[PDB]
Amino acid sequence: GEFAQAVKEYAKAVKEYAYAVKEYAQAVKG
Amino acid sequence: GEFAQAVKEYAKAVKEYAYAVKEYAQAVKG
Amino acid sequence: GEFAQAVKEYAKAVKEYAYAVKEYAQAVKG
Amino acid sequence: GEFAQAVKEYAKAVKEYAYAVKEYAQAVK
Amino acid sequence: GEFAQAVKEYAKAVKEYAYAVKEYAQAVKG
Amino acid sequence: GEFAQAVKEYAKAVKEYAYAVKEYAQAVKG
Repeated sequence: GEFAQAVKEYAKAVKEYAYAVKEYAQAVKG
Repeated sequence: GEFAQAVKEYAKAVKEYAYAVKEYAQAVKG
Repeated sequence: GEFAQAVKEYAKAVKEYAYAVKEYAQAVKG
Repeated sequence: GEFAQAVKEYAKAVKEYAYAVKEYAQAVK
Repeated sequence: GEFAQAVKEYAKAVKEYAYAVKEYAQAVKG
Repeated sequence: GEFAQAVKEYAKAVKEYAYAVKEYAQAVKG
């Protein structure tokens, strides 16, 4: 069940990363 | 100006990838 | 199938962001 | 198993990025 | 098989991306 | 098939991003 768990963990980290890149976009402009 | 737009475009692409990883995690679990 | 096209589309976005990061670095050096 | 190890390294980097971005968004404002 | 080998190549890429993101985080701090 | 090809495109893009980050890091260092 290791691969499905890994892909679930990856989806969560990519989602978090999208929020940080969105915050960086806001920071670079301000 | 131009770099902040590029960060904003990348943030959109990471969010789209996050939804595809989440869909793939569900497909593997199947 | 479906995830493979998502990974191709994400790769194109990472390429584009890389190009923009380099352009922004050249802007700092300029 | 290799992919699980890669995801752990990615999860750790995303947390470090998100903290440096938060601090930066302060350094400016 | 071919899928296990592709997932190992994907693992290597995700790991390489991690290490680049850590470098970018350090640059944003100093 | 298409997943192995997608991973190869992703791995090439990651390496372009890693080079770009080093250029930005060097610019910020003076």
